[PDB]
Amino acid sequence: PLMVKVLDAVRGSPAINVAVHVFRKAWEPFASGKTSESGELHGLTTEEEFVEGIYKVEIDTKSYWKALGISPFHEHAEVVFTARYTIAALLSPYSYSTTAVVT
Amino acid sequence: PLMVKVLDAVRGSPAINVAVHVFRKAWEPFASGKTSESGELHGLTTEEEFVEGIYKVEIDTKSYWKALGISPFHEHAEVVFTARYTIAALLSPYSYSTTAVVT
Amino acid sequence: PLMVKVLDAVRGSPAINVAVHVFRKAADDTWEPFASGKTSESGELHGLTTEEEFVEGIYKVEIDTKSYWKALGISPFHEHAEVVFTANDSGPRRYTIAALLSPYSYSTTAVVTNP
Amino acid sequence: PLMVKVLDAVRGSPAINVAVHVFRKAADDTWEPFASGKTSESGELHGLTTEEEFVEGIYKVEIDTKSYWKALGISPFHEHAEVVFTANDSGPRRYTIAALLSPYSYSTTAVVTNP
Ligand SMILES: O=C(O)c1ccccc1Nc1ccccc1
Ligand SMILES: O=C(O)c1ccccc1Nc1ccccc1
Ligand SMILES: [Ca+2]
Ligand SMILES: [Ca+2]
Ligand SMILES: [Ca+2]
Ligand SMILES: [Ca+2]
Repeated sequence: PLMVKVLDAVRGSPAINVAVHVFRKAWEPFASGKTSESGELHGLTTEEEFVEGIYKVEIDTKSYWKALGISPFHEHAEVVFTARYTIAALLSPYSYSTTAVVT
Repeated sequence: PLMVKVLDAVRGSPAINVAVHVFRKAWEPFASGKTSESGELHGLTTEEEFVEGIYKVEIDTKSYWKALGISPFHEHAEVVFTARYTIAALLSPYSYSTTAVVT
Repeated sequence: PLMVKVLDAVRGSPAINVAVHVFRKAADDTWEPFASGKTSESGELHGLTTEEEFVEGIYKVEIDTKSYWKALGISPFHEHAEVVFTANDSGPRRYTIAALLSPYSYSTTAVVTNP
Repeated sequence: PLMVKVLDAVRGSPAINVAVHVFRKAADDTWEPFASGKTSESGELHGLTTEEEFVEGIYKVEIDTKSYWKALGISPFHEHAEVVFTANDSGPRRYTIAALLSPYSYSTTAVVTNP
């Protein structure tokens, strides 16, 4: 029901091994994981657990850029939303964009 | 070797049935098709045909928004690039962003 | 030292009268209110802070996208933006935070200048 | 009537001294040169055209991202942006075309005002 994908706009590649945390407004931690070699993170939650509510997806972009040797602006990339969801984040050192696609 | 994906940032959905044309700088038409129900367009070209060069991917966003009843700003969304490539476009009535991911 | 600019990708306009709240991370890792305001007719919010108030730390800029969309009769997926960054760590800088809004997406960038 | 603004998402700065070419679609469906210039220290390009020269039609704004990246020692995937739109069809408007640049991506939006 929820998938996160992270792309790197500087190197033109998936953003691999990026930590992603999901919170639900009571911020109860709700789910988390690290992106795969495809930049995707599957298996966050289950239908039973993902109820309507306000969620935040916080992507640890700072650790990502720091491991590449690039100084980043933001602490994170994110989307706070009211609730299949795909959340995608496109990363640059001084910018991000985040979208949701609900199918 | 080349895939195009188109997303709609207003309705939060894949952009379905969108015409996509690819050109190669001699603009020789090179490939084209329409996005599927997933917003994706597979099968554009072949390894043998997709040689290094300058390519333009032009997405007919105007026809897309007009069929939805929304007045759009642009004639198209696009990326002109020097050359697996995935080109993704995120559409709004007055904006687009386009990225490439090369894996 | 801190300017916020907000654009509307649905209407092709500045995002006018959008509420913007800035917070600073406190010692106890809570967010303490720092400064707030509304965008002007040009989409810009000037005068949030001063050089004397703008210390180093972790700042959060929250843009109230929900109210903006709702008031325009648009469905926001987006509750609010939360733009979070370390400021002034290596000395005073000027920051412009820009945000481009759509109902299911936003883009944000920073312009950092050394004054 | 036509302004272009360009930002750099790699460096967190305006994109300065970027070449911008504007073309207008001719009757034979070729692109005819219309106006061109370079961005300033603020990333802005003012003075492209005048109200008397800016007629209705299909315009293409090409931003030379390749040269900008190369000169900064960055690999551009991006050869150039091609931002294409119908202007002035229902009467004269003022347009701001903004572009946010990264090596493998760009975002663009329009601000349209009725003067
Ligand atoms: O959504 C995807 O599957 C995707 C695949 C390749 C490149 C970008 C992608 N997403 C997207 C593109 C532009 C802005 C924000 C997100
Ligand atoms: O339009 C501006 O004046 C502006 C100023 C500073 C930073 C970004 C800007 N616009 C913009 C923001 C995100 C995506 C595309 C365009
Ligand atoms: Ca409900
Ligand atoms: Ca070669
Ligand atoms: Ca310090
Ligand atoms: Ca007309």
